[PDB]
Amino acid sequence: MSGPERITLAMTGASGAQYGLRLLDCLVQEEREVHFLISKAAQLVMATETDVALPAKPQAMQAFLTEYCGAAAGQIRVFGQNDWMAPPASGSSAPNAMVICPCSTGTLSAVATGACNNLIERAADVALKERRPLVLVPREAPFSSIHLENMLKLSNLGAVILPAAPGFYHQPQSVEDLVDFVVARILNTLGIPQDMLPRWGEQHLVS
Amino acid sequence: MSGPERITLAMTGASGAQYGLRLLDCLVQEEREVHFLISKAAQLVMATETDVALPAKPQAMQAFLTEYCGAAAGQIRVFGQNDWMAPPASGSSAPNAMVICPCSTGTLSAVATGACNNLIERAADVALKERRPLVLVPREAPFSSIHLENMLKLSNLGAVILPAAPGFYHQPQSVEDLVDFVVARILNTLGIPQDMLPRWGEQHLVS
Amino acid sequence: MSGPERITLAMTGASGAQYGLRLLDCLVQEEREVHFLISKAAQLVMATETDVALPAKPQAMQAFLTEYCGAAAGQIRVFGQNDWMAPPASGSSAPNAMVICPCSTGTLSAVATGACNNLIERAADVALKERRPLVLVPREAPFSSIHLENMLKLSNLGAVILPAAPGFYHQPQSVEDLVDFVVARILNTLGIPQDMLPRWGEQHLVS
Amino acid sequence: MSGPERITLAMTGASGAQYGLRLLDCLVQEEREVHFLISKAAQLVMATETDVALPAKPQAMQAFLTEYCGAAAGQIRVFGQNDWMAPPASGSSAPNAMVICPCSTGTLSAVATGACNNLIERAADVALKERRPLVLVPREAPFSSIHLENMLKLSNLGAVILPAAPGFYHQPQSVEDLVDFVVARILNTLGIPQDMLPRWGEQHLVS
Amino acid sequence: MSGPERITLAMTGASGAQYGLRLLDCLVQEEREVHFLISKAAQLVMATETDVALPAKPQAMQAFLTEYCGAAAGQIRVFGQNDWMAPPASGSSAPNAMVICPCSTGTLSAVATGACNNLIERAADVALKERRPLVLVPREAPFSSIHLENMLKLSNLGAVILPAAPGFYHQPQSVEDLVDFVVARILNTLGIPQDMLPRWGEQHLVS
Amino acid sequence: MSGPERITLAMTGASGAQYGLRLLDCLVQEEREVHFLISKAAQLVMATETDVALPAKPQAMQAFLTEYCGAAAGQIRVFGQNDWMAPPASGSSAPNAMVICPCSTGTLSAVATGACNNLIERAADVALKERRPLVLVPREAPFSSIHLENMLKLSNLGAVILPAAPGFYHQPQSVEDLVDFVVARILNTLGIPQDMLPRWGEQHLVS
Amino acid sequence: MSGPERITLAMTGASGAQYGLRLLDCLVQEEREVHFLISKAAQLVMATETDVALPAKPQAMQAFLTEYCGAAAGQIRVFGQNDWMAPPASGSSAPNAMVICPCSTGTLSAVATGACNNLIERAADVALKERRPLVLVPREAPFSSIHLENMLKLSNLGAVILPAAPGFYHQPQSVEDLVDFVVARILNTLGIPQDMLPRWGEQHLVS
Amino acid sequence: MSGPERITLAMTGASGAQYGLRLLDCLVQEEREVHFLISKAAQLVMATETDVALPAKPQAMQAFLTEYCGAAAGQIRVFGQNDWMAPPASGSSAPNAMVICPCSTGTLSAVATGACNNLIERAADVALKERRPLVLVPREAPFSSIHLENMLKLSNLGAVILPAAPGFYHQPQSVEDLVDFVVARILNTLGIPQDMLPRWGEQHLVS
Ligand SMILES: Cc1cc2c3c(c1C)C(C)(C)CC=[N+]3c1c([nH]c(=O)[nH]c1=O)N2C[C@H](O)[C@H](O)[C@H](O)COP(=O)(O)O
Ligand SMILES: Cc1cc2c3c(c1C)C(C)(C)CC=[N+]3c1c([nH]c(=O)[nH]c1=O)N2C[C@H](O)[C@H](O)[C@H](O)COP(=O)(O)O
Ligand SMILES: Cc1cc2c3c(c1C)C(C)(C)CC=[N+]3c1c([nH]c(=O)[nH]c1=O)N2C[C@H](O)[C@H](O)[C@H](O)COP(=O)(O)O
Ligand SMILES: Cc1cc2c3c(c1C)C(C)(C)CC=[N+]3c1c([nH]c(=O)[nH]c1=O)N2C[C@H](O)[C@H](O)[C@H](O)COP(=O)(O)O
Ligand SMILES: Cc1cc2c3c(c1C)C(C)(C)CC=[N+]3c1c([nH]c(=O)[nH]c1=O)N2C[C@H](O)[C@H](O)[C@H](O)COP(=O)(O)O
Ligand SMILES: Cc1cc2c3c(c1C)C(C)(C)CC=[N+]3c1c([nH]c(=O)[nH]c1=O)N2C[C@H](O)[C@H](O)[C@H](O)COP(=O)(O)O
Ligand SMILES: Cc1cc2c3c(c1C)C(C)(C)CC=[N+]3c1c([nH]c(=O)[nH]c1=O)N2C[C@H](O)[C@H](O)[C@H](O)COP(=O)(O)O
Ligand SMILES: Cc1cc2c3c(c1C)C(C)(C)CC=[N+]3c1c([nH]c(=O)[nH]c1=O)N2C[C@H](O)[C@H](O)[C@H](O)COP(=O)(O)O
Repeated sequence: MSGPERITLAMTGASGAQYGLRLLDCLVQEEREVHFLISKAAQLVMATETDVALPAKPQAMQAFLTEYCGAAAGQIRVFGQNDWMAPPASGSSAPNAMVICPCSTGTLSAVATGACNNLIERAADVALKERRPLVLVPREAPFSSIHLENMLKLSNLGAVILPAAPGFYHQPQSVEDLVDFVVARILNTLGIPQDMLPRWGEQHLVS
Repeated sequence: MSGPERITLAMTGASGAQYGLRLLDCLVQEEREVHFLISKAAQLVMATETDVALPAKPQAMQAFLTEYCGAAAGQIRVFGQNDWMAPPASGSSAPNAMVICPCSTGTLSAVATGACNNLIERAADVALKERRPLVLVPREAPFSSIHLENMLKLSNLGAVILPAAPGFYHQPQSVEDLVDFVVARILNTLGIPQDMLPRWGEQHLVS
Repeated sequence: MSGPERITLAMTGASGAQYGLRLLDCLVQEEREVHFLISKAAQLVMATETDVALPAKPQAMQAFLTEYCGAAAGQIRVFGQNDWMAPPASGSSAPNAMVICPCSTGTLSAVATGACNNLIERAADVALKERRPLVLVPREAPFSSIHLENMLKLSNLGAVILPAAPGFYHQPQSVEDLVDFVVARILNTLGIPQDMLPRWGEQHLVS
Repeated sequence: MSGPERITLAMTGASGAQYGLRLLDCLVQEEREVHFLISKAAQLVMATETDVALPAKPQAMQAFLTEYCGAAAGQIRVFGQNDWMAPPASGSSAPNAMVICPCSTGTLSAVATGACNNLIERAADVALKERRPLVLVPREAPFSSIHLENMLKLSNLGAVILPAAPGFYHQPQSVEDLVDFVVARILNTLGIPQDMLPRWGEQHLVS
Repeated sequence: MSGPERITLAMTGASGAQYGLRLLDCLVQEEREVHFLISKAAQLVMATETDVALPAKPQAMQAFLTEYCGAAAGQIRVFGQNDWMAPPASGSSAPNAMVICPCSTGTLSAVATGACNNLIERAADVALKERRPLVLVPREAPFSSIHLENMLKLSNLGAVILPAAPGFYHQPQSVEDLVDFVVARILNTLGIPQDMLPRWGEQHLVS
Repeated sequence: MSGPERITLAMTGASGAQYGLRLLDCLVQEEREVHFLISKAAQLVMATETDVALPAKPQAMQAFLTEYCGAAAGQIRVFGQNDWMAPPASGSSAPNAMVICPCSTGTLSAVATGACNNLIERAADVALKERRPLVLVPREAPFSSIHLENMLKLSNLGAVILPAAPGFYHQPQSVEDLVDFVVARILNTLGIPQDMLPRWGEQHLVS
Repeated sequence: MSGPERITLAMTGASGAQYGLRLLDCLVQEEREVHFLISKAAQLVMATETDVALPAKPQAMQAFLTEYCGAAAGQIRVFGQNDWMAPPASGSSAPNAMVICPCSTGTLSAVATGACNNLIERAADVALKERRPLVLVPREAPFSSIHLENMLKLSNLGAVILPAAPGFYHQPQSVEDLVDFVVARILNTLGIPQDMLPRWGEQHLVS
Repeated sequence: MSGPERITLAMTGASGAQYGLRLLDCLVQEEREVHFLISKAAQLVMATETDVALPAKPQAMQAFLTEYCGAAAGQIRVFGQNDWMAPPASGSSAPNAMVICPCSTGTLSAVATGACNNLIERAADVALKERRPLVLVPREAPFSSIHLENMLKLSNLGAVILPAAPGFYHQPQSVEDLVDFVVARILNTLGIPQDMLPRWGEQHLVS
């Protein structure tokens, strides 16, 4: 397989719950192991803007998502926001790529300043210190200078700042096709196969 | 009327031609005068990703768009990329708000460094020096540190960096509803009435 | 009316509860709509240093303050610290000016770094990104370099840093007159009429 | 004795003459020697906002203040604004702590940039170069970014930026009690005994 | 006595609970008064990596530690994480030196940015603003650039960054001897007598 | 094999000779080729704080260490401090990972500023310019701001700053177990198998 | 006694050997213990510009200087440039103030960047990390921007930059009186009694 | 002639009046035209530390100095501190080199920030803007970070920062020989012949 075997997927409280669910689905279909993390604000967002009835506590959540995605047993592990015994909490853990999608402006700030106030924030802190991949998917508009300075600092340290800014150049016919654009971008960044977004110009030889 | 009477609307070569067309339509419906500017790369984008057959040269383009939008005569003025005699070229012009939507990473850079290589770039330069409103709508992903540093510098000087990052919290049913989200945000930033995106929490009194 | 119709007034855990109460009273007397926010530490401060018995929960608090100020029904809206459905949480809300008075060093930091950990902090973050007025009233002494760097960054972005530093040049006779000095300054900054602090030198024509 | 035997107390032209007079009184009561310096603008402030009739020239001023405070002969030395032969002008002088209270934004600037235009400004310059204590008590509101950058630079070099921002948590009953709060803070910073502001939590053992 | 009479000792959630316990023991043996603070994550660390059964709540914790160390009554005061009435919360408190040992990357960040979210973080903020001693003992590896920038900013402001990096040059025979090395370093920094680590080269006169 | 086939291991004059010896032993056991470099101060440290009688000159040193570690012939190459003909001196050499363990504050400085005064310093300079892995293991306490600024600059350029700060969370029973903690961290950073430090939380599925 | 009991006095290769000799003499007369360090370039300077025939090696040098100054036995300790076992090499040593007089531009640079290439440079590095006094006495003219940036960085960290720039305001009659001016300044900075330079304005009471 | 025909020589209020007088004498002996400027504080310094009885007003001062130096008529022009009609006030003047000797910390600051408060300060401002030579001769000790940052900024812009720091390597026998060292350095910097300080190593061919 190309790309990482294990991905820490954190969802935080920005608009765009559909991006996180769709990415979790694609990762499951590519037979990757997923350590799933979700913030209390992200649970509110998912309730407000989708019809997914996600259980509150980690054990019921893991059952639910395993079903929702057609996953194998043990494929999705769910960890709570203060579970410091979970792999993402420590750099001595086995190597994982991490994606925060969506990434709230609050979580962006926490990762930029090193706040480490919960498992999501600490797991990003660990990714940076161990130089493991870290992809942040913000959804906000306008971006203030506070937002931008946080993104610049993280990008300069090697995090990939991938905003939820879909392109329109693959004939999108629905909301799902825009969601897939961004998910494909994330998958390309991780080095994981995807077939939702073609390789640009791959058949063009000259002109 | 609340908001500016005249808006310079520049389209540049990022994905998202639909955002620029829809904004031009809303501005026409709110009876504003629009100075329309379009880059050569943006004409290619519009050809690639829409079915709008926009004429190449300014006089035919102005006729075309006046028709496309149901505009009054003289309501849309179109200026070419080297027309230094057009109002946006000089700070001695009458006051306009300016929006670059979509805003390519190339145009972002040119405005940040002050390159002024064509009328779009000079008009932004003039907006900044006269402290008139300037809203930039980038569409790119990932954003590199070069992109981010250009956005931060412009935001620190008072430009509004409004990425084409639609939210999902008003029950979007189509691509058009995501386009409208971003257009509504732009209109709110200019202070121009819109009824596509409700005012958040306006009916919530307590809890 | 001159000045904003709606003001988000946040109280946070610095000394100076009287400044926040007096400002809320003046805003009510000028017929403005107030979105009132209060932190858990600020509730402790108000208990420690005043005799106002403010109810704990938002609905009882709103009744209490409506009475305390002689307000009209609906004039004061109170929102809890995690009520992400309230208007100040989103930039899609209708435009409000925001004042944080008093502003703790913790809240100053959170706004400077973009932490957005509760509604007060997120509402400031939204004010900055939408370029709506934001006035911060710190009360601390000494100010360390951490405090000062947070204030400088926010002032450079356009926040008004208005410390609770009353002047003595209008013959103050009581603690209430010093409180009124600072409140008048805040009201002048918002553009809202006040008659507690005269206009300096308004009758002086020459010398 | 704890704290310095000699204090250079400079008064400059910000509101808050009462803070400077009260501090001079407390220092005299603690049997310290005071080198008293006062700017021409501060003399105007004292005339405008108090009823103290301070003589203009140094010899008469020294007599006046010696009386006003109940000081011993020689306890208060007064030096004029161009008296380069006075101890505070040179780093070869005996060690003194310096307090500028109130500290105008002009004097803040002069000390930050090293202007040394009069004895007050040079004495601060000497304090910094000899690493002797320097406490600045500004009274201004709002603080601009110019003010804040001057304060940050001085704080980073080890000056104590102590704004005239009294707290309300010791049951203040009058203007005099707010003045005493700030004076007590200054005295605590110098390490000089005071009994106006109790030691916080000194009797609290647990909870 | 040389060194401070009162030390605020805060334990936070990094590996190295033994360093904090041993320092508390040495401070008790040198007859100092200790204000003991402990974070919720540090309680988890102590449970995971030692056999000390520390009670959860402050009153039982104070009894426990008084016993564990052979302390006098009142010698160890324990304060909870939201006890804003305890001495370390305010700069008006009596002077204490503060040591955070171990110091988590989260607590490092909070002190660097001024977050003040709990008593530990506020007490450090107060130490810096009052220019009282502040010693931070991080335990992490690798240190990222976020960690390092937080440490540099605090060191530039006068905090002592003392990582839990024991030396091997005093013939260490056990884990306890490495723990004692770091504790001795902390005690030397505070100016408090210790006899675990000899004075280097004290008997060497020439060569 | 996972990880690099060749490692340049440099020892410099900080406390912690045991870390460098143990790492050299683990690298030999994993069948890697090691280019061993040692400074004159590090030879003094090893004499002072261990019982290893390391020969002075490179040929005798190579024989000695080959024996000490059970290495194959040619597995350990030793190069002197001015041997500019050795592979690590030039970027045209075959690719190696480099570890400086322990890393003195002097060697840290030299690498940060680019001094290149001996083979160790030049080999690090070459690692950075060719973007090959570079891991620095400092042992010092306190770290001054000079130390920290040197570490930050190198970390920002992609060096891994891994201080000799062992954790206590794998039940350490001896000095050797603390040494192994840090060595395991270094091996994890290089991507080389180790079984001294388990993978955190690897068996934890939920909670 | 006021001031430190032990002073590390380092001489380095700038013009002004007489300043270093005279300071060593005054320190001996004030009964302080001196750890004397001298660079190879400073030995050349002393040969070139004085008639002091200083022995080359430390044991003979210590005898020589003990005689030259009228010191007690053991009062002057001399350490060679690579004697890492001497007290100044380690922060675990007993506390000393350090003066580098004269301070070459090379030694200034080494201390600023943390090079630690010999005992003088390491002893300064240790002074900074332990926050012990460090006074640098450069003699160079012009100062380039490289010199100035090195001095600024060290001054910002708390080193005292005291150039060999004598004043003329105490009626100097000879070269010795100019040398004494600078030596007195150094002694004042250390807090050690001296009677060569009077206290400025000490008898001036008013004007 | 080598070097400039006209030199603006400004004296300001630092110790070292003898340097300025001696330079004026050497410039007269080399037949240069001198525009002489002197501050009010420098007149006080000259009264305090020399026996030169310099007349107060410019016309009498010019007569006096013409005599003191053996100058030709018109060779020394003296201009008062507010004489904006004198050549140094404007960049349209004929080209002159400027030397401020001695240069007070106040004048250093004024030139660094561009204050231009009197003819000396404006003449330096003009030198910098026209890129004419500007040499500043400070006399202060210690130099604070404020001093150093002012010197660094001016040196980075091309001013020569030449402190009054004489060397001892040309067998100085008196105060006059130290004064001549610095004057020779200034003359070398201007490119004007001098024979007080030999050319170093001019007769050394090898070793
Ligand atoms: C609950 C809530 C919070 C929104 C939010 C919404 C809700 C329902 C929406 C969907 C109705 C409107 C859009 N919101 C966004 C948002 N923050 C942000 O960066 N982008 C957003 O798009 N916020 C704020 C965000 O959740 C917070 O500031 C939380 O403190 C973040 O905490 P977290 O990082 O731990 O998830
Ligand atoms: C023509 C072309 C150019 C794209 C582009 C596309 C096409 C059709 C798409 C739609 C197929 C794929 C997306 N593209 C984007 C893009 N630049 C950018 O910032 N965001 C984009 O989304 N570029 C590049 C951009 O047009 C250039 O770098 C031009 O030089 C910009 O010139 P302009 O600012 O004057 O318009
Ligand atoms: C409860 C409490 C907290 C004080 C405080 C007091 C109390 C009663 C006083 C009145 C007795 C003494 C003064 N205090 C101030 C203070 N922080 C600050 O910036 N200025 C203050 O004047 N603090 C600290 C502050 O409340 C905190 O650090 C909280 O974490 C801030 O949380 P908040 O921003 O959410 O309100
Ligand atoms: C005379 C005068 C000047 C005030 C002033 C007042 C008066 C009476 C008051 C009391 C009526 C209103 C408040 N004022 C303040 C003030 N500057 C400042 O930083 N804070 C102030 O509170 N200023 C300005 C200040 O005095 C100047 O800018 C002087 O140039 C400062 O010179 P100084 O530093 O040498 O004293
Ligand atoms: C509970 C827990 C948290 C560890 C931790 C461990 C556990 C048991 C160990 C011992 C098993 C592994 C090492 N850990 C460290 C750590 N943070 C850190 O900076 N260094 C550490 O050595 N963390 C994270 C840290 O506790 C957090 O990010 C908390 O949010 C910090 O909160 P605090 O500052 O309020 O204590
Ligand atoms: C010889 C010697 C030098 C120690 C030292 C010791 C000795 C025996 C010890 C073990 C007794 C005490 C601790 N020391 C350390 C140290 N430098 C440092 O960064 N950390 C240290 O732990 N130093 C200083 C260091 O060796 C120097 O400054 C050398 O110039 C570094 O040269 P190098 O980088 O080429 O090895
Ligand atoms: C030997 C030598 C070196 C002089 C020197 C002289 C000699 C005799 C003089 C006395 C004839 C002329 C003046 N010199 C000075 C000088 N460096 C400097 O900063 N200021 C000086 O005044 N240098 C250079 C300085 O010694 C070096 O650059 C050494 O490398 C410094 O090494 P050190 O810091 O270890 O002493
Ligand atoms: C009058 C006076 C002022 C001294 C001074 C002296 C006197 C007699 C001495 C000779 C007795 C002691 C040394 N002093 C120096 C000094 N400033 C400085 O940078 N270096 C000095 O060496 N000062 C201060 C300096 O003159 C001022 O701060 C003036 O405001 C500077 O104004 P100027 O730049 O316009 O000359």
